[PDB]
Amino acid sequence: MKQKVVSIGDINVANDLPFVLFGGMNVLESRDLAMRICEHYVTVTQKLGIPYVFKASFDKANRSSIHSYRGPGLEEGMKIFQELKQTFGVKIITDVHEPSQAQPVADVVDVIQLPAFLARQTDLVEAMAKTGAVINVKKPQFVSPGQMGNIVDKFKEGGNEKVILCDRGANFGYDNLVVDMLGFSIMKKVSGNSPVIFDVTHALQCRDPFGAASGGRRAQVAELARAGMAVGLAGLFIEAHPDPEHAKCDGPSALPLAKLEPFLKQMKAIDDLVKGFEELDTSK
Ligand SMILES: O=P(O)(O)CN(CC(O)O)C[C@@H](O)[C@@H](O)[C@H](O)[C@H](O)COP(=O)(O)O
Repeated sequence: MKQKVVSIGDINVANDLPFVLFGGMNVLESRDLAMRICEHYVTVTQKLGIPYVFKASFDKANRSSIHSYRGPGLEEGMKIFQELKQTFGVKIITDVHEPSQAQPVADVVDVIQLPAFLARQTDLVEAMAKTGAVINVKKPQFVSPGQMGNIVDKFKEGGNEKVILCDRGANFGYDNLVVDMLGFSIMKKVSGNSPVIFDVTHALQCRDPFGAASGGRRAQVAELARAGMAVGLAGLFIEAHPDPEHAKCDGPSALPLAKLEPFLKQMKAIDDLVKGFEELDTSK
């Protein structure tokens, strides 16, 4: 069949419609810190005719505590969207954490998210259901692709239907992740041909590192982000920062802000012909 299409503005994501770019950075460090990041992405998109949605997060939840750089916080967090927002009128995306706030957030932003850890959590699947917006599903590293119909079905069961599926790799042995480029279709099928998007950033982090033959970071984001692209996805997901990030030079992994352009050009040419190629198959 053809692929379902959740429409994010003049941007329409679809497994046959060009790899939409879902850029951003990690923890929302500073109202203007971001600009460097918005502005610099914004450009490259249009220069290369890649669509753009901006990824941004406002809270802690994950890692260091009691406050340990807990993120801008809701109240003053949402404010900062509205600036990058109109400054270039942009489609943004924020992960929520606990139900209540599944309405505030769902205002200044375009593509709300449901963090891996509360994936199969129901009451947030609902608290967003009581919204009807564009949701992004963070596919847990412990779930078989085949289990994505049990996050989607129920979303629709929540009234909300406008769903998206994001893959962050899956775990492989203690502390390490991997991706099976063969898990993208399986997710397509089990999930009403919903768009399938690759979080190239979180994904390979524990991947680059498999201690011994690694033990000091190092990066290969495009190298892996081209695999996604040559299988045929809806689009990518990446986070950047000048010198890597404050929340990615220690958190997970990231991408050099101004190295970003020829990355996409790799991802545009590669995608280019793949989204071209007239549908084939080898089950006969
Ligand atoms: O399983 P998840 O992706 O929800 C959590 N992990 C998976 C991993 O590779 O350890 C991903 C990120 O959320 C985590 O790396 C980040 O470092 C954390 O959220 C924030 O870090 P920081 O800004 O320095 O306070």
